Amino acid sequence: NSTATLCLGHHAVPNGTIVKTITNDQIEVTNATELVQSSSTGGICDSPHQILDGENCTLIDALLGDPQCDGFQNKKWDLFVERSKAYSNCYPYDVPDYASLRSLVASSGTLEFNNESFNWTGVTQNGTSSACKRKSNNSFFSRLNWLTHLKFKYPALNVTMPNNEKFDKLYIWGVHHPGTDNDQIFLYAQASGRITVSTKRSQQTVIPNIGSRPRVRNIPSRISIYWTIVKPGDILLINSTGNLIAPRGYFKIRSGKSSIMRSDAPIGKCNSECITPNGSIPNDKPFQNVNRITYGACPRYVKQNTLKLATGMRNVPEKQAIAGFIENGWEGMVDGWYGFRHQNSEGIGQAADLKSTQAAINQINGKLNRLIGKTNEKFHQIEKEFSEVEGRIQDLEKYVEDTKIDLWSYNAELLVALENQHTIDLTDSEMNKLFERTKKQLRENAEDMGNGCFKIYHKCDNACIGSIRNGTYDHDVYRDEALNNRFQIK
Amino acid sequence: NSTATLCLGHHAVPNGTIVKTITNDQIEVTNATELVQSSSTGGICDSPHQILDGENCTLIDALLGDPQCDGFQNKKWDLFVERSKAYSNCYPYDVPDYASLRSLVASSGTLEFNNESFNWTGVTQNGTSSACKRKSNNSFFSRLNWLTHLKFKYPALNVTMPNNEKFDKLYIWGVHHPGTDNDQIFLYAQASGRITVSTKRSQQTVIPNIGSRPRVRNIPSRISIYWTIVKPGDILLINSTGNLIAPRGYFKIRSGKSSIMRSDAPIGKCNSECITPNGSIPNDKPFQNVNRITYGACPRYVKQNTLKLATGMRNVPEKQAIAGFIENGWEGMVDGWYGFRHQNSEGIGQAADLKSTQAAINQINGKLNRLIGKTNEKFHQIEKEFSEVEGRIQDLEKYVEDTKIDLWSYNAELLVALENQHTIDLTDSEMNKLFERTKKQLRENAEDMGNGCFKIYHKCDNACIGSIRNGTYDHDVYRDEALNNRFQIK
Amino acid sequence: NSTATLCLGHHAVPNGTIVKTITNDQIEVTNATELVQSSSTGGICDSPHQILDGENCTLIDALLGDPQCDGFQNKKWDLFVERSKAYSNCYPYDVPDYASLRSLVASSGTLEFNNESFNWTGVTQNGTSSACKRKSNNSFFSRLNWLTHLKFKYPALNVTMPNNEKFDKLYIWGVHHPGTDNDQIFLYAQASGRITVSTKRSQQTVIPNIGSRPRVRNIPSRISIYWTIVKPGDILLINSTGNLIAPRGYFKIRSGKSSIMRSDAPIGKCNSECITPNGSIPNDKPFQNVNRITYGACPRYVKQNTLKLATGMRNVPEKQAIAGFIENGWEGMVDGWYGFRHQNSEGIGQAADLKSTQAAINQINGKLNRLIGKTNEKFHQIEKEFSEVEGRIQDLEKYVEDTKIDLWSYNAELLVALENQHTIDLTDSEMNKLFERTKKQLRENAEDMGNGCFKIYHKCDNACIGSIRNGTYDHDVYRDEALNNRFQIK
Ligand SMILES: *[C@@H]1O[C@H](CO)[C@@H](O[C@@H]2O[C@H](CO)[C@@H](O[C@H]3O[C@H](CO)[C@@H](O)[C@H](O)[C@@H]3O)[C@H](O)[C@H]2NC(C)=O)[C@H](O)[C@H]1NC(C)=O
Ligand SMILES: *[C@@H]1O[C@H](CO)[C@@H](O[C@@H]2O[C@H](CO)[C@@H](O[C@H]3O[C@H](CO)[C@@H](O)[C@H](O)[C@@H]3O)[C@H](O)[C@H]2NC(C)=O)[C@H](O)[C@H]1NC(C)=O
Ligand SMILES: *[C@@H]1O[C@H](CO)[C@@H](O[C@@H]2O[C@H](CO)[C@@H](O[C@H]3O[C@H](CO)[C@@H](O)[C@H](O)[C@@H]3O)[C@H](O)[C@H]2NC(C)=O)[C@H](O)[C@H]1NC(C)=O
Ligand SMILES: *[C@@H]1O[C@H](CO)[C@@H](O[C@@H]2O[C@H](CO)[C@@H](O)[C@H](O)[C@H]2NC(C)=O)[C@H](O)[C@H]1NC(C)=O
Ligand SMILES: *[C@@H]1O[C@H](CO)[C@@H](O[C@@H]2O[C@H](CO)[C@@H](O)[C@H](O)[C@H]2NC(C)=O)[C@H](O)[C@H]1NC(C)=O
Ligand SMILES: *[C@@H]1O[C@H](CO)[C@@H](O[C@@H]2O[C@H](CO)[C@@H](O)[C@H](O)[C@H]2NC(C)=O)[C@H](O)[C@H]1NC(C)=O
Ligand SMILES: CC(=O)N[C@H]1[C@H]([C@H](O)[C@H](O)CO)O[C@@](O)(C(=O)O)C[C@@H]1O
Ligand SMILES: CC(=O)N[C@H]1[C@H]([C@H](O)[C@H](O)CO)O[C@@](O)(C(=O)O)C[C@@H]1O
Ligand SMILES: CC(=O)N[C@H]1[C@H]([C@H](O)[C@H](O)CO)O[C@@](O)(C(=O)O)C[C@@H]1O
Ligand SMILES: *[C@@H]1O[C@H](CO)[C@@H](O)[C@H](O)[C@H]1NC(C)=O
Ligand SMILES: *[C@@H]1O[C@H](CO)[C@@H](O)[C@H](O)[C@H]1NC(C)=O
Ligand SMILES: *[C@@H]1O[C@H](CO)[C@@H](O)[C@H](O)[C@H]1NC(C)=O
Ligand SMILES: *[C@@H]1O[C@H](CO)[C@@H](O)[C@H](O)[C@H]1NC(C)=O
Ligand SMILES: *[C@@H]1O[C@H](CO)[C@@H](O)[C@H](O)[C@H]1NC(C)=O
Ligand SMILES: *[C@@H]1O[C@H](CO)[C@@H](O)[C@H](O)[C@H]1NC(C)=O
Ligand SMILES: *[C@@H]1O[C@H](CO)[C@@H](O)[C@H](O)[C@H]1NC(C)=O
Ligand SMILES: *[C@@H]1O[C@H](CO)[C@@H](O)[C@H](O)[C@H]1NC(C)=O
Ligand SMILES: *[C@@H]1O[C@H](CO)[C@@H](O)[C@H](O)[C@H]1NC(C)=O
Ligand SMILES: *[C@@H]1O[C@H](CO)[C@@H](O)[C@H](O)[C@H]1NC(C)=O
Ligand SMILES: *[C@@H]1O[C@H](CO)[C@@H](O)[C@H](O)[C@H]1NC(C)=O
Ligand SMILES: *[C@@H]1O[C@H](CO)[C@@H](O)[C@H](O)[C@H]1NC(C)=O
Ligand SMILES: *[C@@H]1O[C@H](CO)[C@@H](O)[C@H](O)[C@H]1NC(C)=O
Ligand SMILES: *[C@@H]1O[C@H](CO)[C@@H](O)[C@H](O)[C@H]1NC(C)=O
Ligand SMILES: *[C@@H]1O[C@H](CO)[C@@H](O)[C@H](O)[C@H]1NC(C)=O
Ligand SMILES: *[C@H]1O[C@H](CO)[C@@H](O)[C@H](O)[C@H]1NC(C)=O
Ligand SMILES: *[C@H]1O[C@H](CO)[C@@H](O)[C@H](O)[C@H]1NC(C)=O
Ligand SMILES: *[C@H]1O[C@H](CO)[C@@H](O)[C@H](O)[C@H]1NC(C)=O
Repeated sequence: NSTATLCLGHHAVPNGTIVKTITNDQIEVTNATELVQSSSTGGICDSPHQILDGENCTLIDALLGDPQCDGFQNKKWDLFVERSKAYSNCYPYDVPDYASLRSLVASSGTLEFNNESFNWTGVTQNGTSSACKRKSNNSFFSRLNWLTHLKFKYPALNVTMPNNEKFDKLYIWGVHHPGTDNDQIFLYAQASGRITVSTKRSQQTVIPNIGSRPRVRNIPSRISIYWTIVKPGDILLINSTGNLIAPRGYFKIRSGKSSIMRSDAPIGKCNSECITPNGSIPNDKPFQNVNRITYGACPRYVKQNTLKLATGMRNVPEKQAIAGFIENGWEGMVDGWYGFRHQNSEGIGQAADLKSTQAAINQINGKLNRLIGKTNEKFHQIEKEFSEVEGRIQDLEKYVEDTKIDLWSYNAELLVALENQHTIDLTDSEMNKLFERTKKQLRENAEDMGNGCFKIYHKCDNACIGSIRNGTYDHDVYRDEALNNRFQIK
Repeated sequence: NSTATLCLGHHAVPNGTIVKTITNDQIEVTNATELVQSSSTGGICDSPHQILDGENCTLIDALLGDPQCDGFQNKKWDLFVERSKAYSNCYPYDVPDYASLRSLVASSGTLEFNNESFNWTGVTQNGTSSACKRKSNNSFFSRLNWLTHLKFKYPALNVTMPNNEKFDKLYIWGVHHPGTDNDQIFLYAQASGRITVSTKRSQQTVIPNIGSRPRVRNIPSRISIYWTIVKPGDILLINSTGNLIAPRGYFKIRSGKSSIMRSDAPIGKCNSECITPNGSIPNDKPFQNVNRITYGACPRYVKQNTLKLATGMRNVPEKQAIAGFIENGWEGMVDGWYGFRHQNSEGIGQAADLKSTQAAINQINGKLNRLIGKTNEKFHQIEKEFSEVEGRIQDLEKYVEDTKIDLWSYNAELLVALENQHTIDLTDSEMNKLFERTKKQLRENAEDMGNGCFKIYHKCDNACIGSIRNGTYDHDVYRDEALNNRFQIK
Repeated sequence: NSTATLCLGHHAVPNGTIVKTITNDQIEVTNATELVQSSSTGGICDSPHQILDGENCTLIDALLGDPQCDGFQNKKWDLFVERSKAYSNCYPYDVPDYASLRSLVASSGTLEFNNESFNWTGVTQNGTSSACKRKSNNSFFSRLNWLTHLKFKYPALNVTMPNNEKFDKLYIWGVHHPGTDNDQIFLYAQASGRITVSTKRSQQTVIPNIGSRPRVRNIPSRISIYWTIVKPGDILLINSTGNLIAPRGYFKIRSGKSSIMRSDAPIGKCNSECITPNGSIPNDKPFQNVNRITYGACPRYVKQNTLKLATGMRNVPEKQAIAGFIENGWEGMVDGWYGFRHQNSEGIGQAADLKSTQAAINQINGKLNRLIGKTNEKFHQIEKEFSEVEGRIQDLEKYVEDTKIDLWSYNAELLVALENQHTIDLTDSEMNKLFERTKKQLRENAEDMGNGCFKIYHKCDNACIGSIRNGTYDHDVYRDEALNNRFQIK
C-alpha cells in the first residue's frame, strides 16, 4: 500500500513457429511466412502469355509442315509447349544441329511463312510420298518442294532469290539421301553430286549419300535439313544437280521474348504469370523448389523445400504478482504486441501500447513488401534436361545451371537468416525502448524491480497510470511523496 | 538557479541525402557517396594499355594481310579495337569458326610473322587478283601464297616444314573454291581434289567446291581459311593437287592478357585503367552500369544505375530551453559530429567532442577504403553482343552473362544495405556511448531529464562543465551540495 | 570500510589472434580457427571412392584396347586418374571430338564390353600391325576388328545389329586412312569410298582420305575413331566398301557419379572423401585454396589463402584497486570467460560466472557446427585446365569457372566478416547482460563506479558476495544500512 507496480510486456501466442536466425538454428517466433513455393496446380494457364500447344507435333515438325501440323501454319507464341507423345509422320529426316534450329525458331516466336516464286525450269516439282499422307493422298512437307527429273533430264540448277525486304529471311531446305542407286537414277536421272547454297556472306555445301538406313515408317532413305538466314541486300543462290529438297519461300525471323518448353501438363483457362513444366505456379514468393525450368515472372529456383521468414517477435511462454517481459510473455495480450500491466489501489489492469506495436508491424510489413510479389521475368534460356548423351557442351550447360542454383540457394539461406535476426532484433528493440522511456518518465519516483516492472513509490490511481502510458506524467507532482517512501528507515 | 543543464547531441545538415538500409527503404543521412559509375568520357584512353585501333581492318583482315592493313604487320596489343566501319578489300573469303580464330589471335596479342622457305617446286607462286589491289597493282593477301600451274602442270605437292623451335607456330592457310570448271582448269590444269594438312597429332582434310557464289567485289569464287598450330618437335605436312592457298610462314602465338573489343569510341591521349566500348571509365567505384563489356581494372557491372553508401549519421531536423539528441539534431554544430550543450550561471555554450567524432569518421573512412579504388583486373573473356543468330552456343554465352550480372547486382544491393545499416548503427552507438559515459561521471549529482540532457544539481560553472567534457570531473567534490538539492521536500 | 567493491569482467589471453569483422579490418580476439584448407598430403587416398589409376594409359587407350591397357578390361571406377606420362603404343589414331568421348565414358564409369557376332562374310577379319605388338606378336586394338579383302575381293558390307536389350549400347568404330594408293589396294582391293553407320534416329558418313601424314611410331597412315549410341528397339547398320575398322561388340553405358581427373599424385592406402589433382585434402573446412579441380565431398574453392573465424571474444590487455571490464581484460581469469572480482572485509576474490560463459561458448559452437564438416559432394563437372588452344568453347569454360570462383570468394569474405562481427557482438552482449543483471539485483544498495564495478554501500562478506553471484541477494536486508552510507553529509 502507498505504492503501485507498472510492468512492461509483450504478447505471446499458444501456436508459435520455428525459424532460423544467425544466432539460433531454431527459435520460436509468434508467426512466420513461407518464402519457397513448393506446389503447382498441375496445369499451364493459357493467360497472360500466348501459349501454343504442339499436341502431336514438335516445333520442327510444325516448321517443315508435317501434314498433322497444318493447323499451326503462320501461328505465333510466347511459349510453345512440346509434348512427350509428339511424333513425326512424314518423310524420315534429321537436322544436323537440331537443337540450334529448334532454339532459334522458338526464340523468334513465329511460324509466319511467305511463299516465293523460285525459277525451277527443267525439273518436276511437288514430289510426294506414301510415307507422308495428307487427307489420305500421298503428299510431302508443306514448306518444302521435292524436285525430280523432267523427261529423264535434271539440268544443273543455278537459282537466285534476292532479299529486297527490310528484314531477315530464314530459309529451310534439305538434301535427299536415297536408299539405293536405283532410286537415285529413278528420281534425278543421274549420279548424285554436291548441293551448294550460298549468299554474299556464307556458303554451305552438302553431299548426298546414297545407302539404306534402317527403315522408318518403311522408308530406308533420309532427308537432312539445313537452314540459311539471308540479310536485306543479300541474295540466296542454290546450285544443284539433284537431291535438292527446295524451299517454297521463307520464314519471318523476329526477336522477342518467346521460348519453348517440354511439358505434359494440361493447358487450362486461367491466368498465371509463371510457367513451369509441372504447371503454372503462383509468384508471390521470392523462391521456388518446383522446377529449374521456368518462363515468365517467376520465383528463383532453390534447393531448399522451405524457408520461413519470421513475421513476429520471439514467442516466450508465460511463467505460472504481475510480471514484466524479463523471460516472460503475455498470452492474454491480444490487442497489441507490447503494453503495460499495472497494480494499484483500483485493481490490476492491462493496456496495449499502440506506437511500439505499430513500429514493429510497419518494419515487418516493409520487409514483406521487398520480398513478396517482386519476381523478375526471364524468357528463353538454356535447356536443362537432355534425352541423349553428348559430352562437352552438355557438361557445360549442366555445370552452368548447377553453379547458378547453388549460388542462389546460398543467397536465399543467408537472406532469410539475416532478415530473421533483424526481425528478432527490431522487436526486442521496441520492447527495450518502451521500458527505457517509461524509466525516464518516472525519474526518482520509481525503482526497477528487475523483472521488467517498476515499483512506483506513490499512490498511482488509474488516471495516474494512464498519464504514464500517454506520456503526460508529471514526476514533480509526486516527487515529495515518492522520495519519502523510497528513503525511509524501516 | 543552483543547478545546470548538460545536453548531449549530434550534428545535422540542411541538405541531407536519402539512402537504403536493412531497416528502412528510405532514410535521410548527412552525407553519402555514389558506388555505381554511370558515365564515361566517351573516349578510349591510349594509356596505360597498349591500344591497336583497327581502323578499316578487322583483326582477321590484318592477320591475312589485306593491303589496307599492311601498316599492322608484326604489331602487338593489349587491346585490339575493331570498328563497325571496318571492311574487307581483297579476295572474298570465309573462315569456318571465324569467332575462334579471332579469339585465339586476340588473346595471343601479336601479329608477329616469320617467313619460311617452303619447297614449291613445279608450281607458279604469287598469284594475284584485281580484287586485291596493292598500290594500284593486282596483288593478294600478304601472308598467303596463291599457287597455280607451271607450264600447264600442277604436280602433287607433298611439302614439309618441321618445327625445330622452342615455341608453337600458328599457320594460316586456305582453300580456293573457283567459280567455274573453266577457272579450275585455267588455274590448276586439272580437276579439283582434296587438300590434307597434317601433323603428328592432327589432320584436316578440305574439299574444294567449284561453283558460283553471289559476286562480292565482282568475284563469284571464294577462299575458305583454316589454321593449324604446330608444336616443337612436330612437323607440318601439306598434301595437295591444286586449290591450295599456301602459308608463307607462321605467326608467333603467345599467352598473356590481350583481348579485342568492338567499339566506335575515339582514341584519346589520356590515362585510364578501365576500358569499355563506350569509352574509358574511372575505376574508383566498385560497381558500374556503363557496359557489361570491360577490359582492365574495372568496376563490376550491375543493373542498378545508383547505389548510395551512407558516409554520415541519420540526419534529424532540429526542433524549434536547450535540448539533447532525443528526436533532435543540432544544425548549429559545425566543428564536430557529436558534442555538449550546457546552461549554467555563465550562459549557454556548445563544444564538440573530438573522440566520438573521430571514432565515427575513422570507421566510415575504413569502409570507404575497402570499397573505393579496389577494382580487380579482367582481360579476355567471352563475347557479349552478337550480330548473327546462332542458337545453342550463343544461348549459353548469353545465359552465363545474365546469370553473372544478376548475382553481382544482388550482391551489390545487399552489400550497400548492410553497410548502410552498420553506419547508422555505429553512428547511433557513438552518441549513446557518449551519453552513458557522461551519466557515469555524474554519479548521484545529476538526473536524466529524458531528452538527452542531465539536470546537474549543483552550481557548475564553465570550468566545471569543461571538467565533465574532459573526463576529469570529481563527483565527490559536489556530492554533498547535489544530494541536498536533489532530495529536498519542496 | 563499511563498503565493498564488486567488479564484472572477462578473460584475456597472452597470445590472441587477428581477425576481420565488418567494423574492423583487424581486431584481436582470444582464439580463431582457419576456414580455408591450404595443404594436401600429396597422395590420392584409395578409399572410399573407387580409384582406377590409368598408369601409362589414357581412358581412350583403355577403351580402344591398346595392348598395354589389357589389364583394364571391363573395370569400373568412381574416379579414373590419367597420368601425364601416359602414351599410346598401337596404331596412330585421332578422335574427332575426343574431349566429348572421353567425358561420356568417364561419366559412365565402366569399361564393360559385350562381344557380338557381326556377319563379316566375304572379308578377312583380325588385321594386325607391327605398330601394335601384343606379347611380342603383331596385333591391334582389342575391341576393334581390322577387315581386309578376301581373295582380292571386298564385297559391299551391309551389316546389321539390333538392340533387343533393355539398355543403351555404345559402339566404337573407326575409319582407316591409308598412307598411299598402294596400301589402299593391298588392303581393300579397290578405291576408297565412304562409310555410313546409321540407326533409325541417326546417321554418320565418313570419307577415308588417302595420304601420308607425318610418321608416328613409323606409321604414316591414321585411324579416325567414331561412336554411336544405339537405343533399345533400334538397330545399328554398317555400310562400307573398305577402310572400316569394325566394332567387336558394345560398351555398356551407365549413369552415375563417375569422373576422370588428370593428376600425377601417388595413390595411397588411406581414406579421404575429397580428391584434388594435388592429392586428397581434409574436408572439415568449408573452403579451400588447393585446386579448383575437385571430386567428392569437398570444401569450395576460393582465392583467399586464409580466412580466420573468431572463436572467442575481443582480447583486451589488462591495465597495470581492482577494476572491471571497461577497457580492461583479466588475464588471470582462466576457469571462465566472464566473472566477478570483489573486495570486502575478507580480502580480494575472483569467481567465474558459468551461465554467461556457457551462453557464449554454446553460440560459438553452434556456428562451428554449421561451418565445419558440412561440405557437399560434386562429381563430373567441366574441364578446368587445357593443353591446346581452342578459342570460343574454351573461352566459355574458363569464364564460367572464373565467374563461379569470384562469386564464392566474395561469399566467403562476407560470411566470415559477418560471422566475426556477430561473435564480437554476442560476446560483448554476454558481458553487458551480466553487468545489467547485477545492477538490477543491487537496487539502491550500490552505485556504478564507471569502470565495470559497483561500490556496494554496506558490509558485504564472502557469503553476501556469493548471494549476488548466485542471484539470491535480498536487497531489502541491507537497504537501511546502504541508504545511510550513500546519503550522508561528509
Ligand atoms: C541392307 O540391310 C538392311 C537390313 O538387313 C536391309 O533393310 C531391310 O530390307 C528388308 C527387305 O527389303 C526389309 O524387310 C521387309 O520385307 C518385306 C518385303 O515385301 C516388307 O513388306 C516388310 O515391310 C519387311 O520389313 C527390312 O524391313 C529392312 N530392314 C531394316 C532394318 O531396315 C536393306 O535393304 C539392305 N540394303 C541393301 C541396299 O541391300
Ligand atoms: C549462276 O547464277 C548467278 C546469278 O544469276 C550468276 O551470277 C551473275 O552473273 C552475271 C553475268 O555474269 C553477273 O552480271 C554482270 O554482268 C556484266 C557482264 O559484263 C558485268 O559487267 C556486271 O558487273 C554484272 O554484275 C551478276 O553480277 C551475277 N550475279 C550474282 C548474284 O553474282 C552466275 O554467273 C551463274 N553461274 C553460272 C556458272 O552460270
Ligand atoms: C611425303 O613427304 C613425307 C615427308 O617428307 C614423306 O615421309 C617420309 O618418308 C621417308 C621415306 O620413306 C621417311 O624416312 C625413312 O627412311 C627409311 C627408309 O628405309 C626408314 O627406315 C627410316 O625410318 C626413315 O624415317 C620419313 O620418316 C618420312 N617423314 C615423315 C615426316 O613422316 C612421305 O613418304 C611422302 N609421301 C609420299 C606419298 O611420297
Ligand atoms: C551449278 O550451276 C552451274 C551452272 O548451271 C553448273 O554448271 C554446269 O554443270 C553441268 C552439269 O554438270 C555442266 O555440263 C556444264 O558444263 C556446267 N555449266 C557451266 C556454265 O559451267 C554446276 O554443275 C552447278 N553446280 C553444282 C554443284 O550442282
Ligand atoms: C599427296 O602427295 C602424294 C605424293 O606426291 C600424291 O601421290 C601422287 O599423286 C599423283 C597424282 O594424283 C599420282 O599420279 C601418283 O601416283 C601419286 N604418287 C604416289 C607416290 O603415290 C597424292 O596425290 C597427294 N595427295 C593429295 C590428296 O593431294
Ligand atoms: C552399302 O551396301 C549396299 C548393298 O550391299 C551396297 O550396294 C552395292 O554396291 C556395290 C559395289 O559398289 C554395287 O556394285 C551394287 O550394285 C550395290 N548393290 C545394291 C543392291 O545396290 C553399297 O555400295 C554400300 N554402300 C557403301 C557406301 O559402302
Ligand atoms: C517424288 C517421287 O518420285 N515420289 C514417289 C516415290 C519415289 O519415287 C521413291 O519412293 C523414291 O525412293 O515412290 C512412291 O512409290 C512412294 O514411295 O510413295 C511414289 C511416289 O510418288
Ligand atoms: C592467280 C591468277 O591466275 N590470277 C589471275 C585471275 C585468275 O586467273 C582468275 O580470276 C580465276 O578465276 O584472273 C585475273 O583476270 C583477275 O581476275 O585478276 C588476272 C589474275 O592475274
Ligand atoms: C591388316 C594388314 O594387312 N596388316 C599388315 C600391314 C598392312 O598391310 C600395311 O601396313 C598397310 O599399310 O603390313 C605389315 O607389314 C605391317 O606394317 O605390320 C604387316 C601387317 O600384317
Ligand atoms: C502471419 O503473418 C502473415 C504475413 O504478414 C499474415 O498474412 C498472417 O495474417 C499472420 N498470421 C497470424 C495468425 O497472425
Ligand atoms: C495425336 O495422335 C494420336 C495417336 O495417333 C491420336 O489418337 C490423337 O487424336 C492425335 N491428336 C491430335 C490433336 O491430332
Ligand atoms: C529460269 O532459269 C533459266 C536458266 O536456265 C532462264 O533461262 C529462264 O529465263 C528462267 N525462267 C524464268 C521464267 O525466268
Ligand atoms: C516437377 O517436375 C519435376 C521434373 O519431372 C519433378 O522432379 C518434381 O518433383 C516436380 N515438382 C512438383 C511440385 O510437382
Ligand atoms: C492520456 O493522458 C491522460 C493524462 O491526463 C490520461 O489521464 C489518460 O488516461 C491517457 N489516455 C490513455 C488512453 O491512457
Ligand atoms: C561526403 O562524403 C564523401 C566521402 O567520404 C567526402 O569525400 C565528401 O567530402 C563529403 N561531403 C561533405 C559535404 O561532407
Ligand atoms: C578507311 O576507308 C574509308 C572509306 O574508303 C576512307 O575514306 C578512309 O580514309 C580509310 N581510313 C584509313 C585510316 O585508311
Ligand atoms: C622439292 O621437292 C621435290 C619433290 O618432288 C624434291 O625432289 C626437291 O629436291 C625439293 N626441292 C628443294 C630445293 O629442296
Ligand atoms: C554504352 O553503350 C551501350 C551499348 O551500346 C548503351 O546501351 C549504353 O547506354 C551506353 N552507356 C553510356 C553511359 O554511354
Ligand atoms: C580539461 O579539463 C579541465 C579540468 O580542470 C577543464 O577545466 C578544462 O576546461 C578541460 N578542457 C576542455 C577543452 O574542455
Ligand atoms: C580455439 O578454438 C577451436 C575451435 O573451437 C578449439 O578447437 C581450440 O581448442 C581453441 N583453442 C584454444 C587455445 O582455446
Ligand atoms: C609404363 O611405361 C614405362 C616406359 O616404357 C615403363 O618403364 C613402365 O614399366 C610402364 N608401367 C607400367 C605399369 O606398365
Ligand atoms: C551374311 O550376310 C550375307 C549378305 O551377303 C548373307 O547372305 C548371309 O546369310 C549372312 N551370313 C550369315 C552367317 O548369316
Ligand atoms: C596444386 O596444384 C596446382 C596446379 O598445379 C598448383 O598451382 C598449386 O600450387 C598446388 N597447391 C598445393 C597446396 O600443392
Ligand atoms: C549461492 O547462493 C548462496 C546464498 O546463500 C551463497 O551464500 C553461496 O555462496 C552461493 N554459491 C556460490 C558458489 O556463489
Ligand atoms: C505445286 O507446284 C505446281 C507447279 O507444278 C503448282 O501449280 C501447284 O500449285 C503447287 N501446289 C502447291 C503449292 O500446293
Ligand atoms: C614471290 O615469290 C617469288 C618467287 O617466285 C619471289 O622471288 C618473290 O620475292 C616473292 N614476292 C614476295 C614475297 O613479295
Ligand atoms: C579373330 O577372328 C577369328 C575369325 O577369323 C576368330 O576365329 C578368332 O577367335 C578372333 N580372335 C580374337 C577375337 O581374338
